[PDB]
Amino acid sequence: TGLLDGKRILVSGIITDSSIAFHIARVAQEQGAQLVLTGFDRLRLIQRITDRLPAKAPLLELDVQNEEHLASLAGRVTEAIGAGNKLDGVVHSIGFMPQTGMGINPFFDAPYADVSKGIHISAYSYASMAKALLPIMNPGGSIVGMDFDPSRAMPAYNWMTVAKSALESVNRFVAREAGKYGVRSNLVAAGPIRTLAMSAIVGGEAGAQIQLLEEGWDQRAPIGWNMKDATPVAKTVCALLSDWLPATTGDIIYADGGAHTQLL
Ligand SMILES: [C][C]S(=O)(=O)N1[N][C]C2=[C][C]=C(OC3=C(/[C]=N/[O])[C]=C(C(F)(F)F)[C]=[C]3)[C]=C2[B]1([O])[O]
Repeated sequence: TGLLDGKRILVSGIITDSSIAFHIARVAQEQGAQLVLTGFDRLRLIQRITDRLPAKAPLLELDVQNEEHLASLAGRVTEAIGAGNKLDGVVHSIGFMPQTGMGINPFFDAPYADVSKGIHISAYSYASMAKALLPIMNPGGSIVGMDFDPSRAMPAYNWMTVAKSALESVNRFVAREAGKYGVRSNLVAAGPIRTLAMSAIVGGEAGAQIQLLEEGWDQRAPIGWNMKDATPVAKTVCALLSDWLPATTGDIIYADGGAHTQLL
């Protein structure tokens, strides 16, 4: 018997096999969840990444900036899940920020056009997705998004930090809307993870300062932190997807090795 036995969950944000969403999807399927996966612009290549998952899963096209995609998403999911069946979970693992708003680039030199695009994708889309999917969610359901603790400023992450701050605020309002359906809405604030996205930033002064953040994180974390292992994060997301945190919503769960509770 698995944690998510007989639950229908939509997982978005799977770009590579190193994406956090892939490990969330992997662990979810290991725990008995029936999945619906979304992607964009490389569905042939994405499906082949998806094929490495334990179980087969339908793949739907979703650009969270496309209003037509969002307006038809709910229906397209139903034609895949089956009529009379609803979703029990939605995982939002989508974030983006142009180079000008991250890395070694001066914080002031990021034009708003780039920042607005990042915030649309990283923060506003969380509400867009909730708006589209809540009608086809069962009571007791769970919406989960991804987060990186933005309560304090930091190097390199720059404007992505701001987009995460907005996301945290958006989540609290999504929770108000989700409550009417009996649905919870939460974020998982993870410690630093070596996704291909972040791995690129490290290589592409800033990269050294990222290493300083990574090193300091593991030391600070009372139980340690492995940036190469996304599994503890994925299990945390699955925990929120289950029925074992049923009184938690509009909230943030920190899967960071306990680093945010330690100063030094
Ligand atoms: C899920 C996709 S996402 O786009 O929306 N996203 N959300 C959560 C999230 C959580 C942790 C992350 O890892 C880091 C690292 C990693 N170092 O190895 C370094 C820094 C810093 F501050 F040093 F630059 C920040 C986050 C990345 C992401 B994220 O921005 O990819």
